Amino acid sequence: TIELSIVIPMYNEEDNLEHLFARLLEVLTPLKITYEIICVNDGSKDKTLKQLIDCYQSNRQIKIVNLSRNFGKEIALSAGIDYAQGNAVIPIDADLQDPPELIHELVDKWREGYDIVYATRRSRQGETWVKQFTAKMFYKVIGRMTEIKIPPNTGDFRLMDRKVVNAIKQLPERTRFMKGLFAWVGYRQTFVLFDREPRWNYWKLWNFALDGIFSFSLLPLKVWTYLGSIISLLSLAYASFLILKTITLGVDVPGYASLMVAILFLGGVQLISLGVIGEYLGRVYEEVKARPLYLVSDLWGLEYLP
Amino acid sequence: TIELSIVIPMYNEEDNLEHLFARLLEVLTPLKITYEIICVNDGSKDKTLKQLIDCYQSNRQIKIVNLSRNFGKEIALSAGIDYAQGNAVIPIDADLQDPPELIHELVDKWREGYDIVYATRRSRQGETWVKQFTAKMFYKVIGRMTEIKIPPNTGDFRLMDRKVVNAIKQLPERTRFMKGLFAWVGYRQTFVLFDREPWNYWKLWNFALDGIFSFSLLPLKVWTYLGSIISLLSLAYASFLILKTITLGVDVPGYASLMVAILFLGGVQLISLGVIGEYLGRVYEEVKARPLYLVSDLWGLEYLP
Amino acid sequence: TIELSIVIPMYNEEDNLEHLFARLLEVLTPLKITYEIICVNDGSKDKTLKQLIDCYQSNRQIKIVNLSRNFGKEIALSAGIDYAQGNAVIPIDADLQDPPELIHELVDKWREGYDIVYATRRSRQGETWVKQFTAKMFYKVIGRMTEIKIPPNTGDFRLMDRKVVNAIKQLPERTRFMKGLFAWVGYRQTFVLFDREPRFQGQTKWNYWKLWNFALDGIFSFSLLPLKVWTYLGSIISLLSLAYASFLILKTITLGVDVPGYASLMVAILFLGGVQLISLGVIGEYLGRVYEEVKARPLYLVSDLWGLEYLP
Amino acid sequence: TIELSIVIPMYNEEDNLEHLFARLLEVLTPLKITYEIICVNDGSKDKTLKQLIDCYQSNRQIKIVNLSRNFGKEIALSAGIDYAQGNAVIPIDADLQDPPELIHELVDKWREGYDIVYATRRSRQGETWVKQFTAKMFYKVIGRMTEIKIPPNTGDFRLMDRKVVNAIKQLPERTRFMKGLFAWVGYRQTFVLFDREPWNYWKLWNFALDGIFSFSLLPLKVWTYLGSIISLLSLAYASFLILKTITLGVDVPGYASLMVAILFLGGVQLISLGVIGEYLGRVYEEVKARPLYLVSDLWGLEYLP
Ligand SMILES: O=c1ccn([C@@H]2O[C@H](COP(=O)(O)OP(=O)(O)O[C@H]3O[C@H](CO)[C@@H](O)[C@H](O)[C@H]3O)[C@@H](O)[C@H]2O)c(=O)[nH]1
Ligand SMILES: O=c1ccn([C@@H]2O[C@H](COP(=O)(O)OP(=O)(O)O[C@H]3O[C@H](CO)[C@@H](O)[C@H](O)[C@H]3O)[C@@H](O)[C@H]2O)c(=O)[nH]1
Ligand SMILES: O=c1ccn([C@@H]2O[C@H](COP(=O)(O)OP(=O)(O)O[C@H]3O[C@H](CO)[C@@H](O)[C@H](O)[C@H]3O)[C@@H](O)[C@H]2O)c(=O)[nH]1
Ligand SMILES: O=c1ccn([C@@H]2O[C@H](COP(=O)(O)OP(=O)(O)O)[C@@H](O)[C@H]2O)c(=O)[nH]1
Ligand SMILES: [Mg+2]
Ligand SMILES: [Mg+2]
Ligand SMILES: [Mg+2]
Ligand SMILES: [Mg+2]
Repeated sequence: TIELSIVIPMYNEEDNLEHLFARLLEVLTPLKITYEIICVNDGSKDKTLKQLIDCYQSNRQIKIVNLSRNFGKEIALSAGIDYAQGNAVIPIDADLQDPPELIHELVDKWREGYDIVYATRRSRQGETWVKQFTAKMFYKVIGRMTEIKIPPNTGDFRLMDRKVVNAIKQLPERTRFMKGLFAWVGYRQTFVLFDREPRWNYWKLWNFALDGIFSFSLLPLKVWTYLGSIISLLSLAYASFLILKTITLGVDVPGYASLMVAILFLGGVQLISLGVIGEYLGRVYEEVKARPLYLVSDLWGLEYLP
Repeated sequence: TIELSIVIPMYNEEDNLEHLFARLLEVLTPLKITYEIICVNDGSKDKTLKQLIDCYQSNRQIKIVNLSRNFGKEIALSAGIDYAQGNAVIPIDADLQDPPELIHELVDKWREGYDIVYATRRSRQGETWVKQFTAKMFYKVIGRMTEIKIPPNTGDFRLMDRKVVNAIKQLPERTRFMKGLFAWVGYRQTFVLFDREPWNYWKLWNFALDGIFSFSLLPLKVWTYLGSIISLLSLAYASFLILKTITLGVDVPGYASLMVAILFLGGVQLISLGVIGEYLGRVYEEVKARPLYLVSDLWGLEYLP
Repeated sequence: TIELSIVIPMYNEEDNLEHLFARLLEVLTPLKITYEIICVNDGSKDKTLKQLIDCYQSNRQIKIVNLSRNFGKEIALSAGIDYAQGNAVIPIDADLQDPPELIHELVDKWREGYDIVYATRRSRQGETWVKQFTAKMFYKVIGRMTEIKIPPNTGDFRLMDRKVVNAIKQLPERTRFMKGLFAWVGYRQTFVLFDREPRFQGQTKWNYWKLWNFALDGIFSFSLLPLKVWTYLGSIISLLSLAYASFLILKTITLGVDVPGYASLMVAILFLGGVQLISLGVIGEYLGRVYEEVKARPLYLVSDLWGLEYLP
Repeated sequence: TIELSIVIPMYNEEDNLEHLFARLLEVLTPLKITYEIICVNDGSKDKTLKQLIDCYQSNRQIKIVNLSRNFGKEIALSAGIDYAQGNAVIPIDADLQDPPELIHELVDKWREGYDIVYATRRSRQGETWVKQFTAKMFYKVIGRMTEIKIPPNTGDFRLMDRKVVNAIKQLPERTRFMKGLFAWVGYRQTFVLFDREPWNYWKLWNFALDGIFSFSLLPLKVWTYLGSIISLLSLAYASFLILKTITLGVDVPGYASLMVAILFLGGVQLISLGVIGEYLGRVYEEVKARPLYLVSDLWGLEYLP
């Protein structure tokens, strides 16, 4: 069988093949376990596939997944995990920014009785205040969104057990927020503190933030249609107050004060409509993601359902 | 073959395992029917899983379903029912608030030919009047929402036949209102009255909102109806004001086009919202993917796969 | 094999069972084909199921589909068609509103090469003015929606070939307008004319609220034309608001601000309303796309093949 | 093993079958490969089916797909491609605007290594100002939405590898814009130039909107952003009127709270519409059910089921 599966998404990653493979063989032979290296070429434009082919010729542990197009790092990672058959699957980066020597340590934490072992950086390490505070705010928001409290400073370097991988493959979602989905499974999780070696705008970021906020939970859709419906009721109210202030207290003010009532009433009514729609939209969202109701960790006395 | 399946959602249920299992075994012994007890551990931080393991090692009727995390009582019950293989499935609470001896009566009713046998509280005694009013009103609203009239004062303590369990498992809804869903699967249903031995208010709101919105389109159909009525009234009165400006030349304030624009735009946007809501309700009904019908019996035909 | 299936939805049809079955055996026997009679008990509260059991035990051509609840006539028909294994399936009503003898003519048309044969009533003769005109208008509107232009004065009494039954079973949609669905799956279609007997031409009170519900279901559950006429009649309004809001802006800049202290109000109203109307139109277009995706009808329906095998 | 699948959608294509098949044979026989013609009769209201039947009886290479009714040219092409079992699929027209000789050239490019070989006309020539400029603008707007830059002046004459055909069949979309779908499933594409040899609003507008909307979320994402800026400006400017009315009072005539109410409610409704649009786009992405990735080649691994 295959015990470990190192998944490497690669796009324009030539000139890094030799050093990365040397480090991986250096750190994976002391483990004395049967491993595999699933390298997912994400439509590289340079001579990366040629060197990947040569490496796969030389070594029987490298397996290449060649995507038709450049789908992206997240999608290439998803393909690699889908084609990984090891008991533990470790996504790693091809630029070696996250050290591979920590893979060993990750394996140990996986053998302590854990299922997800995140690799959390010591501290931002670079990324001036402008980024640390934004990361803090986003992490607090998402931690309030979920009920599992994924660790801060988590990236795409991690260890997932076969249970975790099977659970992730059990979610048929196209709008994916990986951190939220990894929290949403909630197995025996942990994190290993690693320090990145001493060696993005707000257009690629803001889009990622919106994808995390909207494609994971209904909380933006629930907080709204709750702020609306606080107003609207406060607009239908005071619209009635204006009705009962013109009916008593004869209207000696400007002759078209009733316009205000209209501006409130329809508006408030419209908001209610929106709220209702939003609620149902959220329900439809939950229905179209088709998430499983539950995930089973272990069974005693029962075989697993098909 | 297992005849009865007692499904218990467990969460921090230590200091209750020995007593609950003792009462359940005492009740189920005189039945003389092959039974199984499925304990669904709902991601408890407490040590109930270890004692569940001990009991499963001691008693061969105990089967444990360990969930990945805490999913809630509803989802834990759904998992336990999905793993249950008995002909009749009885959800029950580990706290033993619901008397397990009532299981006797339940199975007796199941022997009369009733597919669903609810267990309903004889009364709630001199309880808080606010609950006595709110629960009654919510039950009346739900009863108007369905056409089957599910009994009131009913919790998760029920007996479901294998046909009812299979029908429920045929509903792939991820947004579930179990009371309305059990009404929707309209097999032969009855109830047994029991007296219990002598609230978040946020869950009480979220569950009510689920019951209103996660089951039917009736709230969405009474709206886009009232909204359409209000929009039509707005359009009619805007037309009246247009005619009032056109005939009699009303211009006293000297700007009676703001109100016409307000009414016309509000009515048009309200009709647009009503059409969008109608189509969104169709989308919701289609994504819920409920089966069109449900066959309770067949004569001369074999069941379709 | 089973040449013909007779699907009868049933709800409190006690005391109608004997005459219905007598007429059915009267008409179906001379056809000298192998037939089955699928009686769909739609949760009847009367003693219908017991007499159904008696007939099934004494007659081998009766099969019973007992529905758990009362799902309605349309869903009972869907269940019966789902359980019907005949090459041709004929829905029919248990109250003998439609003469079963006409079944014979239907079968004849079925042997002429037609895949759907409708049973069309020649005249209404039970609806003085309002119902016939409203039905004509509704049929014209739904035919404008549909392609094959399903004939009018028609009901659930019909015949479908096994190809048509399988094609209808190929649509996994829950919000169904079967009148339009039978036209969307176009196949060699025809219609035979029949006259309702004078014994059953009474007023048949037309519950107007149920009529309205059926009309809304048919209009809003078969096509997106209500959502496409709007998002066009609403986008025109939005455009004509943004314009003339710009015109008010240029008029106030050019012709002065003689307004009493307003026209910021009117420009704001027009601009916000038009922007929200564009937003509602975009939401409507994408919701129509979501609706079409969610319905998940097959792209095409192959009638016959030559040189190729059918796709599983 | 069929090396080539020609797909001809026909609707009322009588008096042109013999010429079409003569040209197809004169083009395909020199290729010296096993070819297979599939005639998709798109519910013709004509006697073309009889001629197709006689041709199929006489010649073995011709097979027929008869649709229930007239579905459209795109749907007929999809039906023919679904039934096509060749290693390469070449959708061609029965009218023969596209020269079948280019099939040769297309096949040649297919043997160079490319997976999709488009057949693009060099220039419109006859179209002077309106049609060519509007086509250029449409392609320019579409290109930003698409991931791979499709070539200009393209049509439905192309060669698609079995790998590309399988990838396309993996997309279960009911609202299909094939020009963008072929770009989304990017592979080794290319194009071959050729000459075609010497516009109602209810199609050239419906198709354009279908491509704009039914393919990508870009129109919905460009809005709900601009609308959000408009909402933010409305709310900020309403706050400005509030701060202007609490300072120095209200020198404007005393009915200027109407502006505040209008701006605030419009901004709140615009935020609601923006949230609804964002979640509707998420639902659209979920329901289009496009696969996350597409695998072109594998080394050391077997293709997943
Ligand atoms: O997350 C979980 C998972 C499982 N269970 C199981 O559910 C069973 C019964 O639920 P329980 O919470 O013990 O019922 P009560 O506490 O007696 O009453 C509930 O019913 C009230 C009605 O408003 C609610 O306010 C609260 O959920 C709660 O007080 C028990 O065996 C538990 O083991 C939970 O309660 N919570
Ligand atoms: O819930 C159900 C299930 C099945 N059937 C069966 O349907 C058959 C005939 O249906 P029916 O509705 O009685 O047709 P008609 O009598 O010709 O016309 C009715 O069609 C209207 C539907 O809009 C009804 O409201 C009116 O009672 C009546 O005009 C009968 O065998 C019934 O048993 C029902 O009627 N209701
Ligand atoms: O409803 C259908 C079903 C199938 N086909 C088949 O499609 C093939 C080619 O169709 P064709 O009409 O020739 O496409 P074009 O070459 O692009 O020409 C058309 O291009 C536009 C229609 O898309 C129109 O504006 C033009 O008048 C018309 O010549 C033929 O085998 C037809 O039989 C149709 O044309 N219409
Ligand atoms: O479109 C892609 C597909 C994959 N990768 C891979 O993603 C990993 C990290 O590269 P990145 O540019 O994302 O650096 P980071 O943002 O993590 O600092 C590397 O293994 C790359 O090979 C990438 O960078 N772009
Ligand atoms: Mg990097
Ligand atoms: Mg309790
Ligand atoms: Mg009747
Ligand atoms: Mg042509």
